[PDB]
Amino acid sequence: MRHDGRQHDELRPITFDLDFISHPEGSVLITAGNTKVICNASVEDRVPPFLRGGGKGWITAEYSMLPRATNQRTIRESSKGKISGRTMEIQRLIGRALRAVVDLEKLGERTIWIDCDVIQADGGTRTASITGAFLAMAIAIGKLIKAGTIKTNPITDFLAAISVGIDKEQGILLDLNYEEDSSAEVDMNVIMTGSGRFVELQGTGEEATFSREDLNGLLGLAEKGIQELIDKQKEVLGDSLP
Amino acid sequence: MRHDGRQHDELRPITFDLDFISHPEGSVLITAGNTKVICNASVEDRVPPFLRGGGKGWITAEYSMLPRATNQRTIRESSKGKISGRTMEIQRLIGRALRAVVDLEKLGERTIWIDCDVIQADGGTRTASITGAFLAMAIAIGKLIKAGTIKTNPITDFLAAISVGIDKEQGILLDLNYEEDSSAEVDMNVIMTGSGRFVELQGTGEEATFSREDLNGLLGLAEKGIQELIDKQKEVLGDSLP
Amino acid sequence: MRHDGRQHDELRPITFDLDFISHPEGSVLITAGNTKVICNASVEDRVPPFLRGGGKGWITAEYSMLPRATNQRTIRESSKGKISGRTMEIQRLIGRALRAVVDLEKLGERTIWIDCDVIQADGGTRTASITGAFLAMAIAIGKLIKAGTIKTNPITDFLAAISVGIDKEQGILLDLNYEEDSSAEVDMNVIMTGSGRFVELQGTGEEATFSREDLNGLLGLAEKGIQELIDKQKEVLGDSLP
Amino acid sequence: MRHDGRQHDELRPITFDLDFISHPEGSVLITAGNTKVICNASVEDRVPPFLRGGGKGWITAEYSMLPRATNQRTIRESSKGKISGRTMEIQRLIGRALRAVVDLEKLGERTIWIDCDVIQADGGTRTASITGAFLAMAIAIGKLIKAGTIKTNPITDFLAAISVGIDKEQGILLDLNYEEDSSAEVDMNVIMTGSGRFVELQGTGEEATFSREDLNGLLGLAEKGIQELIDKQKEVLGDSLP
Amino acid sequence: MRHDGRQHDELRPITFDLDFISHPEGSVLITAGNTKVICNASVEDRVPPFLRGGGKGWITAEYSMLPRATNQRTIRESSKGKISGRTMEIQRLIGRALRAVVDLEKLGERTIWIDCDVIQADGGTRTASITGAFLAMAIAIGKLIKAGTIKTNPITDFLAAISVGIDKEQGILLDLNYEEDSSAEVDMNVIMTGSGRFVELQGTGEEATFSREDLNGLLGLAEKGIQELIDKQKEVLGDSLP
Amino acid sequence: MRHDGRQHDELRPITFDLDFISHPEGSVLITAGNTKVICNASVEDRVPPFLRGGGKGWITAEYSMLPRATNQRTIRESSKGKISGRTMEIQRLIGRALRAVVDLEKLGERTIWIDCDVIQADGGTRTASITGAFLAMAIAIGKLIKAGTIKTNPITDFLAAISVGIDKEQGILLDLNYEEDSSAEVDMNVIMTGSGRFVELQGTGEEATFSREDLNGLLGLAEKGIQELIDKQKEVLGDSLP
Repeated sequence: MRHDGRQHDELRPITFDLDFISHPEGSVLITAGNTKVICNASVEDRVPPFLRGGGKGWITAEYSMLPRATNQRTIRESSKGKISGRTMEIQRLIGRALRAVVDLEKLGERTIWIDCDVIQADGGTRTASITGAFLAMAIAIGKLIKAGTIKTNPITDFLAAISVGIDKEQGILLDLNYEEDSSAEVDMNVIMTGSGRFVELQGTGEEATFSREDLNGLLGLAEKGIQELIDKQKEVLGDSLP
Repeated sequence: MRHDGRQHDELRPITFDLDFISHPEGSVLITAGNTKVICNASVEDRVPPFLRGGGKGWITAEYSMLPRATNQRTIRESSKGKISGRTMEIQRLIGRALRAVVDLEKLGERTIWIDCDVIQADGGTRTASITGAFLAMAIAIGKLIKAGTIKTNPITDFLAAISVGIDKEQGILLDLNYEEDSSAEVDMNVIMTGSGRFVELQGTGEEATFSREDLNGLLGLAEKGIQELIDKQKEVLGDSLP
Repeated sequence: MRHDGRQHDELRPITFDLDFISHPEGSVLITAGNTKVICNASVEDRVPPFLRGGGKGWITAEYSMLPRATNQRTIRESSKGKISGRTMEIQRLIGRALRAVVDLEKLGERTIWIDCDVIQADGGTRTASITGAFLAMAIAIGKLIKAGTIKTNPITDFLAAISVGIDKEQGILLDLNYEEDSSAEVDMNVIMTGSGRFVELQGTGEEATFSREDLNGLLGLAEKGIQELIDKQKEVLGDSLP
Repeated sequence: MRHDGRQHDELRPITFDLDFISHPEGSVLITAGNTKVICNASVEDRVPPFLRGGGKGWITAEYSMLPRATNQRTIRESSKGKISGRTMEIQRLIGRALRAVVDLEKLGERTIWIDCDVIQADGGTRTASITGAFLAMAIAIGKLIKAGTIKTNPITDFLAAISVGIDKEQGILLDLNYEEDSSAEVDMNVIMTGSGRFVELQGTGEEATFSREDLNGLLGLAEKGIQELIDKQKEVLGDSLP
Repeated sequence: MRHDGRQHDELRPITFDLDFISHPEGSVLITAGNTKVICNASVEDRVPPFLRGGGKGWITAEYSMLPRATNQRTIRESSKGKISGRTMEIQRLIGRALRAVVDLEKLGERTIWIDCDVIQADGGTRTASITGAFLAMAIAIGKLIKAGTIKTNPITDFLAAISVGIDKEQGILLDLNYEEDSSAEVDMNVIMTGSGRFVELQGTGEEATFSREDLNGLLGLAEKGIQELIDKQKEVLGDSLP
Repeated sequence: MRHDGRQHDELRPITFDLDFISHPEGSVLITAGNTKVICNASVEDRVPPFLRGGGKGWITAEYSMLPRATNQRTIRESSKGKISGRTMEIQRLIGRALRAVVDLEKLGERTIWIDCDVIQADGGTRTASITGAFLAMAIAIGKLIKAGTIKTNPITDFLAAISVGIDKEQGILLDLNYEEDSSAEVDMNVIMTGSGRFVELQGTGEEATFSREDLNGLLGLAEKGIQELIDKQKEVLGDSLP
């Protein structure tokens, strides 16, 4: 059916290499098929202008794609006097997402920096980033508990995301890759929690348009994949967090 | 209930001033409550690099917000050596949307430029722009038919959009304004066709998160509003297009 | 004689729509023939680096021309990594002009932002902008008096401007439009006060060159038109300012 | 009367060092009192987008002021992510001016680059630049004739400029310097041809305003000075151009 | 002695993970202590303007440092409208270096892109990059031979680099890290070949200054370390290149 | 032997015109053969962020090359939205160098701005700049002593630099020019003090590579030239500094 040889509702092989990079408090290298992203979580007692003594913590994220992470070498973002739209659109998405499952108050007035740097791109880097950004943030926060830097665990749920779409001649597809995301008529990112609720939904029909029926199809497929992801997420994380 | 004094499922008053600006082939000034956007459609026999002799036409759009279109004067985008993220995120959305209802082949190898410049902002400028950008594009194409510059009408459907959201203490709301969009927990733009199908769906829960139930609520409300919009769209357009 | 069907010393029809845009303290939509400019005045207690506690106020202005405001769609200035020369040359002119008739000391240490955004261009947008920028600034300051935010009226005179030129086969022309400004041998912007004095004079002979005689001809014509403008300016403003 | 010890209608001492810098086709170091500008003319067979095969040549100019060319060290323009307004306003003025006395057609489809870099500033750098930019351009074109790269001499006249103004307690002054231009009520740049015609007139009353009488005064003084300049211009240029 | 617990002439532990990233023809992840750099080599039949049909190949390189690769999160280079000096200074160094050991003629008219992206920085990233950039380039070229895309092996030698310096109270140090490079009086990068010759020497005494004696000390130490590096380089590369 | 007709170990004729430009505290026009650089030193009681009340002074430098300072007109750096690499690489070098011979503490909490603007380039502009930048800085500081603005002389040594290299068929060459630096196999800048110590060493073998023997050759030649430079430096400076 599909050129990977996977069923329409099958995720790509996932691997989670923990503590990939020494320095960061939380570091995970998520591999989803050929998509590889380095997710690092860094803590730092400090907050932007509007959180002064608010006893509320923050979570921001930066996302980049190495020039030859893609099939064709894309111009380094630094070369251009500005950060591209995608990077912009994506960085906010990752931060917005992670915050939805963390008690910013219980975290303290500290700030968590999430750096998602894609070293190999083959579709679904946006979502793959969120999935691994969580694990990393968890580990960073998990070991923040140990050293007694916070008394309670701020994480109020598991988080994960996955792309899904419709291919003119194959229908619904779970977890697209560059090939698929490139020719699909309806691209669609879905981000949920362990408790099966939605954090964010972003669907766009570039070629054609979808119906209430199509939608419910994609949502159902995505939900299935995300649960599959959160499981793998639970075993791996295991002890790092109570 | 709401400070406009409108019901939970009532649109703001809409007005369509046609031919607002002489010069452009298509020009419409859409007014949605206090939101006012100037939508101009310009034709131009030419295409980007990848449409050379492809017999395929294009549709691109640029969106700007005059500095004091907002309650607080925002720095002119030109002043900054770069175009902001929103503008970026929005310009693509408008173009992507319009293309979903136009047979780029039947249009020819010409290019349609859509300029949506907001002169007064009070919420839902993104959607209001798409709604009026259509009308303008229709008129431009409509009169392109007359002069026999194309033999068949490329427009394959009507297009419109509308914001919808959830207010902590009021629930579902159709067509938010700046105050509402500002305090809503779940923002959500919806773009559909006359045939009741989806072109794009963008929903984000900044404060909290939504459920499959909430979603189906919003979608249902949006759908209702959009149909209401396409009607007004049909009478006004009337003859300009066959 | 002239295609508008107007005499060499006749101004184009002028209209002043006050309070066009809700948000700004001062907002005027000046229409001069087919030239339409949105002039907004915004107050803001603050000053650049060199006015710290100087008890002196400031007045700066930004000018833009919507992409399809012109007969041919010009590339959006934001698209280019820089602001064009004209815009530059013009923004400074408007600010310089307005300041020449305002007691920056009596104004206070606040700052007035003038945004002149041309929505339809057909010649003399530079001057039309100044003419309307004044009215807007007047209204903003006028209502700044009421609320007792300043004790005395800073405006020390009326201000207005108008283009004038020489056409190879028609001679002196008052208030050119795109067609005329385009083929005239001698373009020339003139900015004066109610008291009949000059604030700025900018004359350039692109094709040929002019003589002391020609000059005195243009200046005399311009002066006539400007007085005509300041009258219309007086009735309209009327009460908004003491 | 004046600190320099010069009469109201006396120019500052002028010197023209030809071929100052080896590399450029035309190079002149103009010294006007304490104002020193390096004017270089560079030829280059090529034209911008709109002169392709038009058989029409171009003339553009860039102007800069070395950081400590002024009494106080001004921030390098490169340091700022943008070119200042003055530089902008001035670069265009120089190019516009030179073009007014050159048959762009007879020049060919080549392009002349004029670089006016001020190494010591003490007033009237804008005008001094034009005066010397001409000489340089003349020499470049003059020796372009010799090598038979063009058959006819494109220069259709001599060009020069000079500042003039009014001092509250001294009246009309010819060729101001930094201290005079700084306290004058009416600044005013005048650019003319050998044939005594005007190319550009730029007058501004910052403090006060001027009358038709004042104007005719300044114009008359400027004209006198410019003729004086074109003479010095004729002997020096001498043979370099037929 | 030193905080790593290593002798003054001991290198940090080095590891070479080959084929780290699938996509690039050559991909190596060099780890030097805590410094980790992803070195990717990409081939591409094409050359800049001045190598058209010259039968000469090229080698260019881009270098970046992920925002939180450093102990403190540095602003993304893309965020700034420009690429920093270091990046500039470094990118050229890497390219210049690699070219010194490759017969650009035997390579063909193709172009090799080297992307050195540092994912974890702890000193000597500049040099570590060159050392790994070679290995990657070797592999890319090595497998270019196999597929018979070139008949002869262009690499004319092995290349490697290493930092060295002087610490106020410890003397000569081989292979500094962030801590050491930060407090050393004399920083100094050295790049040599297998044949023990110099390709580039860059030494700078920020605090103090060095003597002919000091220099010969550093050079001798560096040379020792580099040879050590080229060995590890030989075994790892092993067969990938004849 | 060499086109100039100078021996392999002969410097180009050097001239030092003091007080070239009135305004700056220190101003020197260094001429090395055909290379001409304007070196200006400007004092300014103030320091960047990290020197607040530190009683430590600073020294920064900016370097530019006028567009037609070179044989071919290079694009103005301002035209490009960024400062080139060379300029970057060089500006830092000059500042770094000068600081190595000045007791920043004895200087005070003031800041010295060095502007090296090349008006005619023919090789060795980088070094020529440092050589003259010193003289200028000396004079600025020298006359800072007189007016008793500082009690002790901060300059702890003389500074100078010179390029040196190897020509495929001529060997070692002292003080290259554009032609020589262009075809040399080994370029190499050397910066030393009067006390014969090294401040910075930058050597690069673009074509080939050099050996310990070659190196010691160049270093020995450079050292010879630099001493020759510091002498000329001593007489000229003479009294300006104790």
